[PDB]
Amino acid sequence: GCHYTPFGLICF
Repeated sequence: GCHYTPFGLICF
């Protein structure tokens, strides 16, 4: 469950 963010990909 990761998401592509403008600051950096994050997973939780």
